[PDB]
Amino acid sequence: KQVSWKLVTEYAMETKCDDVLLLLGMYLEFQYSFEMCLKCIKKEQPSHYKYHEKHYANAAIFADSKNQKTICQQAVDTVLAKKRVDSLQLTREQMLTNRFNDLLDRMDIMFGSTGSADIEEWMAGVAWLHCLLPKMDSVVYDFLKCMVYNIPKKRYWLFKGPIDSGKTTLAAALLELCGGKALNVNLPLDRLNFELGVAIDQFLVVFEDVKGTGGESRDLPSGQGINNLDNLRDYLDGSVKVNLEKKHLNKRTQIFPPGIVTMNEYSVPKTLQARFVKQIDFRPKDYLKHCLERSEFLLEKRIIQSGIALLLMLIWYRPVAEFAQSIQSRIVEWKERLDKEFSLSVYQKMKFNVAMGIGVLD
Amino acid sequence: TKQVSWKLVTEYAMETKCDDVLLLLGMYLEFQYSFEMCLKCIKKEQPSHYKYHEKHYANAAIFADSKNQKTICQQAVDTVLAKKRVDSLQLTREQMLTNRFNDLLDRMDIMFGSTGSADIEEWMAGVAWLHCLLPKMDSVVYDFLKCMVYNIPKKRYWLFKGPIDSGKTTLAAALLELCGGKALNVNLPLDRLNFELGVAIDQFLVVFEDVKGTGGESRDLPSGQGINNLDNLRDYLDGSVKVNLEKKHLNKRTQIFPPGIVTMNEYSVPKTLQARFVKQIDFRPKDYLKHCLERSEFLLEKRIIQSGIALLLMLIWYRPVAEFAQSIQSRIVEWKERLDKEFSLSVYQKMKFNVAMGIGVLD
Amino acid sequence: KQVSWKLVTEYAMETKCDDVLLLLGMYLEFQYSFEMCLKCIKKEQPSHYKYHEKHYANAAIFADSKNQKTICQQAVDTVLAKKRVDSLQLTREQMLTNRFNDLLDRMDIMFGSTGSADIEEWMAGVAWLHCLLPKMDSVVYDFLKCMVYNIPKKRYWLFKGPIDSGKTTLAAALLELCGGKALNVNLPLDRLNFELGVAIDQFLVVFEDVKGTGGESRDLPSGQGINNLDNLRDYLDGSVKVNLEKKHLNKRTQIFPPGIVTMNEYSVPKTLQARFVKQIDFRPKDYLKHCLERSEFLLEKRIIQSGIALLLMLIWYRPVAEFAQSIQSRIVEWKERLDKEFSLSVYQKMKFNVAMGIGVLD
Amino acid sequence: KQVSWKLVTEYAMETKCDDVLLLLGMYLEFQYSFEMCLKCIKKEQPSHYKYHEKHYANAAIFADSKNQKTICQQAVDTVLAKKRVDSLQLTREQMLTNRFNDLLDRMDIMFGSTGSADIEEWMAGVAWLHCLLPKMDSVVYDFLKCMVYNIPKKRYWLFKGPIDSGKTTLAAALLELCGGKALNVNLPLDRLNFELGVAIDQFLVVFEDVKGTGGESRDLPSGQGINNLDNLRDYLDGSVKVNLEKKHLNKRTQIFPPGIVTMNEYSVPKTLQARFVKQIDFRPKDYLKHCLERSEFLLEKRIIQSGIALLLMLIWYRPVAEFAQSIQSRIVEWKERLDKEFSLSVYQKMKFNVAMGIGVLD
Amino acid sequence: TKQVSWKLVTEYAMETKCDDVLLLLGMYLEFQYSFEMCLKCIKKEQPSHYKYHEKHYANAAIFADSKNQKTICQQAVDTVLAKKRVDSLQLTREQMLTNRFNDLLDRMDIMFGSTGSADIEEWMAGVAWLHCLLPKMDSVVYDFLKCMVYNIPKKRYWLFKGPIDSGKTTLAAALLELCGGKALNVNLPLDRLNFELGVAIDQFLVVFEDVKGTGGESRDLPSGQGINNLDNLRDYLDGSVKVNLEKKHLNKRTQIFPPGIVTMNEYSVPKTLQARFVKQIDFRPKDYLKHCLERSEFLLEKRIIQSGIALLLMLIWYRPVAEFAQSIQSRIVEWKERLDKEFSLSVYQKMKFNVAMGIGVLD
Ligand SMILES: Nc1ncnc2c1ncn2[C@@H]1O[C@H](COP(=O)(O)OP(=O)(O)O)[C@@H](O)[C@H]1O
Ligand SMILES: Nc1ncnc2c1ncn2[C@@H]1O[C@H](COP(=O)(O)OP(=O)(O)O)[C@@H](O)[C@H]1O
Ligand SMILES: Nc1ncnc2c1ncn2[C@@H]1O[C@H](COP(=O)(O)OP(=O)(O)O)[C@@H](O)[C@H]1O
Ligand SMILES: Nc1ncnc2c1ncn2[C@@H]1O[C@H](COP(=O)(O)OP(=O)(O)O)[C@@H](O)[C@H]1O
Ligand SMILES: Nc1ncnc2c1ncn2[C@@H]1O[C@H](COP(=O)(O)OP(=O)(O)O)[C@@H](O)[C@H]1O
Ligand SMILES: [Mg+2]
Ligand SMILES: [Mg+2]
Ligand SMILES: [Mg+2]
Ligand SMILES: [Mg+2]
Ligand SMILES: [Mg+2]
Ligand SMILES: [Zn+2]
Ligand SMILES: [Zn+2]
Ligand SMILES: [Zn+2]
Ligand SMILES: [Zn+2]
Ligand SMILES: [Zn+2]
Repeated sequence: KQVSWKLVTEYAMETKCDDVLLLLGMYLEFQYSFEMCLKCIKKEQPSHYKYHEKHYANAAIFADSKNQKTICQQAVDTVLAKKRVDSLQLTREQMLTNRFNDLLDRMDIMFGSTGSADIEEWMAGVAWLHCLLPKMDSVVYDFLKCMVYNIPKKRYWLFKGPIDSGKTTLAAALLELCGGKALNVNLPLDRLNFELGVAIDQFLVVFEDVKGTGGESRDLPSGQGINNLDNLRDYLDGSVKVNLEKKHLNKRTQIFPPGIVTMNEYSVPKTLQARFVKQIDFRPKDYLKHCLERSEFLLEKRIIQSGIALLLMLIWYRPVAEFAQSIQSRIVEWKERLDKEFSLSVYQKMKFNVAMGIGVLD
Repeated sequence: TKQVSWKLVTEYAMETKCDDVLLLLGMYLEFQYSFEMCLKCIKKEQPSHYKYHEKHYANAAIFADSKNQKTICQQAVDTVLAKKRVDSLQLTREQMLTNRFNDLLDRMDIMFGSTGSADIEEWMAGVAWLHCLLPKMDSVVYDFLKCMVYNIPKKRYWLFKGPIDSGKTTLAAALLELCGGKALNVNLPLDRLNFELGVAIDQFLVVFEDVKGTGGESRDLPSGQGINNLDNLRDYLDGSVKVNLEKKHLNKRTQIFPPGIVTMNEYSVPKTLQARFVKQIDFRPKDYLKHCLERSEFLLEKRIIQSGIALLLMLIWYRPVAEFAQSIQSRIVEWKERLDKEFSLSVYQKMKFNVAMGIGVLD
Repeated sequence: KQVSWKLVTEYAMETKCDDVLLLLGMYLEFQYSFEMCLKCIKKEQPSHYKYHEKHYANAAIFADSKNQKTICQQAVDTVLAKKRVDSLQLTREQMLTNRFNDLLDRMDIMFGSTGSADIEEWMAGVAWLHCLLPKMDSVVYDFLKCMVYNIPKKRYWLFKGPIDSGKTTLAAALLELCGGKALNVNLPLDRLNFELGVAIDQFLVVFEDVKGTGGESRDLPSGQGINNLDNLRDYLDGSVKVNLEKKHLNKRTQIFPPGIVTMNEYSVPKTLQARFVKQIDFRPKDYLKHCLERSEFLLEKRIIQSGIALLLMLIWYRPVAEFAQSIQSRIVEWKERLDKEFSLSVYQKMKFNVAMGIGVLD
Repeated sequence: KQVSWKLVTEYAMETKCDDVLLLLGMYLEFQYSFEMCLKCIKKEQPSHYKYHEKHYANAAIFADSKNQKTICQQAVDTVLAKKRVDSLQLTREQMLTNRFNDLLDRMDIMFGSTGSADIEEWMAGVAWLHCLLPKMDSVVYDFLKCMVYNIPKKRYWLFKGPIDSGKTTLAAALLELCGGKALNVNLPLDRLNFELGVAIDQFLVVFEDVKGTGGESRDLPSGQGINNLDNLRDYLDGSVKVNLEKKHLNKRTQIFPPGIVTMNEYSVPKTLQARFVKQIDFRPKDYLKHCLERSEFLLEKRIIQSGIALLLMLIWYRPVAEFAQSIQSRIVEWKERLDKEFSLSVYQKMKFNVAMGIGVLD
Repeated sequence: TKQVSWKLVTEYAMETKCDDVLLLLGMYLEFQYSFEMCLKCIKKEQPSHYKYHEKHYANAAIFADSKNQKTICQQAVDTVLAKKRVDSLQLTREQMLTNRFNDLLDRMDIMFGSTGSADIEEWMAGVAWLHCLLPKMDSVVYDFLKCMVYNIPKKRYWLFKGPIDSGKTTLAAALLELCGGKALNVNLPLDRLNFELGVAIDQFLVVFEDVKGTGGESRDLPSGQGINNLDNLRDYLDGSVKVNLEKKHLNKRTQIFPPGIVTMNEYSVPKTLQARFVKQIDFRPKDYLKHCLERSEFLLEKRIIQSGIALLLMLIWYRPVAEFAQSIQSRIVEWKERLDKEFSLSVYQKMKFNVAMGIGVLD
């Protein structure tokens, strides 16, 4: 007779949907018969086939409702409220553990019968990424600890090196593995605020491609990013809280999230250099390039820049004791799933091919 | 019974001082589920949750089906904001600070309780480190509090000065948490300062963080307008007459600027600005302080040395019960006794000794 | 079971509340039982104790309402509406008289059995202020008459003198005595017009610390204030209405308010100097300083900066016939209370201690 | 039982009230007993005493209404709608005739038993203004015709002369006699739009005190007004319609209203000079100044800058045949009222005193 | 019957093409009063009033007491705007122009009727003056209309060029009223042009008024970016591909830029811009035109020579009924007959003679 707003809210929650139009579009697909639904039989989208049958009755009524968007907004607000709560109550590690569980759910599907991803091509991604930097898995592990501990004046890493050396690649994968936002600090000192406002409630922040002015005789463009960065000392330090706002849509005082800054070997003042407790230098590697040429899927399926590849790397290299206790049982299941499909020699072989500059799957 | 009680939601909001509509909505929705089979209540994770779930369960169940959830929460939050407005205008500075203290104490009863996740020993170690940061640290804090409460004209600002990494921000941040207030950056262009100053509206105290100035910049010290800007805010700092504070294209309020702190490196302070401070505290780097921390990482990892709770523990351990407000003097006795049952003067003195040696407080 | 919106509006009008959140927070206090109300019995706030009993019934219901904020907004709108009508229909003298009755109501409490003010400390304030300038009570009275008559070209007084000579102290007291706003015109000629918008519907305005140029030699910061004032002739003179804009919207076309300009001794053009009907020179006095050092309470309690100190001075010095007929009986009452508290000799002694720089109450 | 929104609308209309808070404030004064209403007996405000009795019943109910502001907004919109209609349907002369009738209503009261204005002091204003410019009444008459005809490229007059020569005075009086808005064109080329938007629906526009840059060695300040004016050629010409908007609150395409530009003898390019079909040069006159010194009421009561003084001047000098036929009967009544109180010699005497530099009423 | 009919208000709005909510509200409120004792209806002042008062009286009386007046009018106006949107997308350019013409004709039936206040003789005098402004003026207008209607790529823009006061704006303004459209000023900074161009959205035609350019400025001709800006708008002027038009921080619509006119003084036109025009008409000052007007002030006072109605009268007097759209060819016959009954070829030729002599058209 009348639509259950609660049920729409429950769907948005289980789906973690915070987009009102997307929620509206998805729920409306449930108004059709679940009996011969091709979308459900073909198991195309989990966000659809796992919920159609259950929501069919409510959706049928929803389809006739005259307050559809209003119902969806309240659902989306409930999702936003839960993020609000988590942001204020969960420890930093729990936030991370939650993200890991969300990625593993995504992994269960892509590497499952729902069919889509070839777990072999992803481990090849792990091999390639493990040749981009020395002791790459330790680098990731240490980065995660630095992000969780969130120590004043010891929360930012600097990714520095020539173009095409892997800075954006690794930073993008870390951003997806942890959650967070990329920010452009090169903007003028009169809009750099609406930008910093995106950090609100964010676990981490990446200051992508910060352009300087020192040594611009090396084909290096001109930007204010560096100066506009050496003036955000209180933001980077994370000692005192800062006031952040994104338009009238949201405002909040808090310690600015920790993160990374990436730049193409410019000139870094000591006043800004002091803000970074670690600087990783990336270097172009002939073999990494040649490998990719013969391992096109890595780029075509955008595997090396994905957070799932980094999580897979942690599952393979890191001891179970290093993960949060609550998620350990699950990490064990994947370590076994990975050991079930890849012999050490088989994975080592992939690393070999990468170093040799040939196809990872050769 | 078939309709949500807005008044009950307002009561929860009021009890937890919730002035965030999204936070209220999310908190209340967690009460919709049975209280008998609640993981959150059995684990005693959040007081704001487990102390209220059972009582609000029936109402939350109804709230869960309501189609006006946001509107209900908005009125509840507006009530909390209205109360804050009344209190800011009618409570005495001393009462504001006292209520502030009762709240910190509640958080302490939990974090150091059976359901707590904090280790009282590591926090007392923070008090030890902090008591080595400055001479007679507990008097510095005590005197600062009286200064902020009395808010006497011309006697409202303290200058925190010294080299980088000497403790200026660590102490100011802990004081900001102990009394409440906002941190401001006045190292901006004159035609943008107005909005930063608006951040001080209704604040108990304000900290002008890392103010920089043109001069003596030979010490690798950057140039900044911070000093000049402050030197032009006499009426704000003195607090004799009210000033117009703006925020959101409108002077949201004309008031006595709050009292506070100014943290600053080793720049040259003009005479007309130096006159604005009733006290200047000098901070100095100390080998044992750095080395001690390296062996007591928990102090920084858990943000203990910059916590208002470390300072409150310090006052409870060092100051006479009589120096606290009458209303709370009882809780202070409660904490002084539990502090003595868990820490003999022997263990504390060694902690201070280890810090002085740069060993690692706890060992 | 129905809330009376009218009763909430009546409460707002009686306490002249035009702050929606304050009104809401105050009315909500009335929902609790009053018989044993300690706020009421210890008479802590007149805004509370004079109304709780009377509004308790309506408030109990109000507490059950789902439109609390909306009820309060209509109430606040009525208060704003009355001010609008009054600004357009009251005579300037009636406006001042209303202001005086409000200060007196506040004085009845302060110096009453439940007040927290010590009338002796406030009278000591009148003594200190009467030594700040020659014929002080005449200065204040002539100023009030100037502000009330609001005659074109004869509406602005210039307060000029060194730093710390009492310019702001007196300007602040007069602002409180008559009501109005202080304005900063040292801003760029750009964002200057939004500043003038602050003067909308104000009884008077004070251009605080107007800076110029050239005086930098005698150690005086530079600013545009002087220059800007020189270009605001039509605003200052008050012969023609001017267009004022506040909140990004032309709120009103009116005769700019009359007022004061305080300055730290810069050079003033003959054209600007012509905008002032009177100039008062403030001068530092060591005994005024020494007195304060031994009469701390005058600053700690902010007495010398208060509009109340000035009203008390007018009560003590001015003949009854100089006040508006309607408040005269109320003025006569305060004169009697003052004569009761202080003999001419007791007051003369205060003025003697000030002149001697020793402590007004010695 | 329930409030009549229609009746509130009728009041706002008869009162020409387009201010919601003012409307709210005024209507709420009608909720009180009309029997012993002091405001009505004292005949203080026409907007009140002429309507209290009639609205008493509706206002009493209004006082209890829960939608007060909403009711007032609809009333104000009705007033705005009527202006909208008139603006689009009335001829230019009818617009003027309507304004004249509104001023005469104002005059009937001020010069009537409601008591307030001394018609003798106002005619003295007519005398003074008639000595400010040669053939002043013809100047006004010709200006009105130019504003009504509104001929392309022949719609703007230039008021030019030294400071204190009468430019703002006459322009202010003409602005009130016709209706219209004063605009500041000195603003930067990035806000000069929100300003021009105030002209929408306006009968006339005055570009008050336009500052140039030519000859700034004569103590003449610096401004962009002149250039920002020589770029509004299409606005001044009024040949093609222009797009005007005042924030999101209103927008409209139309021919920019005709008007006046006033400036203190700067340098006027021929590219801008061509826009003015007439330029009136104002000159300081010793006797005008001395007269005012001995005729303080003229300035104190702001009579010489009022549109009512100019209307009185037209009633005295202009033949009835020159006014719109519909208003002629009324102009005759005032010509007789004026001839009833002032002999030609009596008025001539006033003009004499002005020329002699003595009190107009001597 | 006790409730307002929104549909009836929408119908009135639709009948009068009222897309202004305030204008609709005010117009409708005038119908609330009795139609039997209506001064406005008895004086036949406004067709939009007297043609509808009686019919809407009953509904307006109810509307007058409604508490949702603005909401009702808004839906009625939204309907008129929706119709305009449909027509802009589905009517042919020829139909748009025809509807435009029927509207001008209605205004003409009234202004020159018994209830009218206009004098047909003075307006015909305007046609006479205008026919002396340019050679074969009626063909210039006729050809321009076909060009605007066909809207053929590369053949959409006419250049109006000549000294100041030669008739460029007078003609363009009359053409703007005859076909509808907006006037634009492109003499702005490149970083502000985008918004001006947005004014052209949905317009039938556009006139780039008084475009100025750097060069030959010796002729006392100011410098301007108008020329350079146009020279950089090839794709807009050509009308082969759609362009993105922005208005209100969003490309409200991607469309073929409208065709139109460019008025311009005697500046130097680059080759790449000159190529953008299919026709250039030269305007020249004429003594008799100026002197004629001085003796026929009514032409300027009533704005007759710059009126679309003067041009419509010109087409009706000079062009063969066959050159008009079929749908209206009947009304054109209606006007050609009344024009011949009021004006013999003798009176008209003298008018043109007087203009040529600079006497004063009508005498
Ligand atoms: N270390 C490397 N050596 C050779 N090629 C690389 C290396 N890192 C990345 N690439 C290739 O070059 C591209 C550069 O990617 P990116 O990480 O965005 O570079 P940058 O360091 O400029 O951010 C990648 O998409 C990848 O295909
Ligand atoms: N007196 C000190 N001597 C040595 N190290 C210190 C001292 N005070 C603080 N530190 C360490 O250096 C960091 C500097 O902290 P902070 O108080 O913010 O410095 P600053 O004085 O520049 O504001 C702290 O996080 C702490 O780990
Ligand atoms: N004439 C004076 N002589 C000595 N001290 C004064 C005098 N006037 C005020 N003071 C003291 O100095 C402070 C200066 O106040 P203020 O009126 O703001 O000075 P300014 O003239 O700069 O506006 C006062 O609070 C008071 O303590
Ligand atoms: N022609 C004049 N001769 C002498 N004094 C005048 C004259 N015109 C105006 N005044 C006086 O000087 C003031 C100047 O007024 P105003 O019209 O604003 O001058 P401006 O020409 O600068 O706009 C008036 O208020 C009036 O008292
Ligand atoms: N060809 C002409 N010769 C003489 N005067 C003219 C001519 N055309 C128009 N005029 C007069 O000069 C004014 C100039 O009008 P307009 O068409 O806007 O000029 P422009 O060619 O500069 O755009 C007209 O209002 C009219 O009274
Ligand atoms: Mg990159
Ligand atoms: Mg610091
Ligand atoms: Mg001062
Ligand atoms: Mg002037
Ligand atoms: Mg032109
Ligand atoms: Zn399905
Ligand atoms: Zn629970
Ligand atoms: Zn009470
Ligand atoms: Zn009355
Ligand atoms: Zn009618």
